Amino acid sequence: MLPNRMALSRQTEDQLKKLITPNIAARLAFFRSVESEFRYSPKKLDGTLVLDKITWLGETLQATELVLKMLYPQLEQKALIKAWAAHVEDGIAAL
Amino acid sequence: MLPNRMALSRQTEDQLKKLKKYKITPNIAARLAFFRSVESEFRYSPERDSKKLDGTLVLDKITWLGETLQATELVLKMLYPQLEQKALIKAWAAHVEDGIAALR
Amino acid sequence: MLPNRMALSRQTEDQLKKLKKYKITPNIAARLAFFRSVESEFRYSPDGTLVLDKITWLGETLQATELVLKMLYPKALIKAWAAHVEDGIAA
Amino acid sequence: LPNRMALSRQTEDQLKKLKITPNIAARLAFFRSVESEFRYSPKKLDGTLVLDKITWLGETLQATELVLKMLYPQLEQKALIKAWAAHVEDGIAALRNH
Repeated sequence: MLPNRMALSRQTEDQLKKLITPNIAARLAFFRSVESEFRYSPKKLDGTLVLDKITWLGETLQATELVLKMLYPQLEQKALIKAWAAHVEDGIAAL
Repeated sequence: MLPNRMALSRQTEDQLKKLKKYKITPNIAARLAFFRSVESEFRYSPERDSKKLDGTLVLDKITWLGETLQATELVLKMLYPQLEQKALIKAWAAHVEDGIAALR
Repeated sequence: MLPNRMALSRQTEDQLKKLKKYKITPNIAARLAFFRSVESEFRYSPDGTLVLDKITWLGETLQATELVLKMLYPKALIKAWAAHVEDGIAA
Repeated sequence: LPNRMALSRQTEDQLKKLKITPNIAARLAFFRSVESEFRYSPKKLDGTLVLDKITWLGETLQATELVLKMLYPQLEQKALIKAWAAHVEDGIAALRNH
């Protein structure tokens, strides 16, 4: 499970600036990054855009949490937000 | 998005108890049946497949599905994006019924 | 299970080509549109210039696209992919 | 992603100890394993039963290759058979021991 409300890093939103609504972009960048070889490695998510989990992910909610469960069965919820945001960051970088 | 406590129908939970070997327990039989039905061509029809879930065995979502939980809820979502929780258990129950039929 | 070479319709391709920014290539747009549609509630019910390899269209989304289509529609699959690309590019 | 594949002689012996049909059992065991915490780590596939990829996986084919790609995006087919076989082996072990 991911938290109810979440934000990305200030760099991730800066990368988005360089690159549509941000939440949709966060969905497409997430899946782009996951399908690559990039994986989360243990960070302060100080973005201005804080949104509801439902608002961020939409219908990709189930898929996102499932993939996070698959790729990182070790991580408990606390660092899942970290992994999600790292994939969005890597994903936007790929696009 | 599936409800926390859930049951199958009297017929289905009986069929589930009958699958004994490949040894086999009801909740596990249900997981094997759900996956087996999903990997078939069978798809739930809300009009002609929906039953009343009047089974004796009511359990937690976690208890029923175990490790298959996230994947079960994703499949039920992808195949049936129209249905809310109410008819979602019915969609799950239909695959369990179809699958257990297929497994014996 | 999808054919190695595939093309969309003239209209869908036109809509894809219009989606240029937020530096976008049509096939990338097709990956975005398929997923925007699939993530929605839209389901398929039964002459583009760009005929491309399955790998060119889908890339990393290849196996994901085919599993999704397999789950939703257990060929005429190309018509389903094109219809989802059609639905997604509009939104 | 090879067209033909086999398990190890050992894994086939485990299938025998589990007791319904080998290929479906392999699919159930695989997905049971892959939803757990077990992950493949580099075994020689000397099984008597060599079958088509289609025969083994059936409709689970696309899901199997998707999960394998996701969990091991570095590997080419050669070690992908090994990853699949490890997940099937682990799966049977999990099903045998609840």
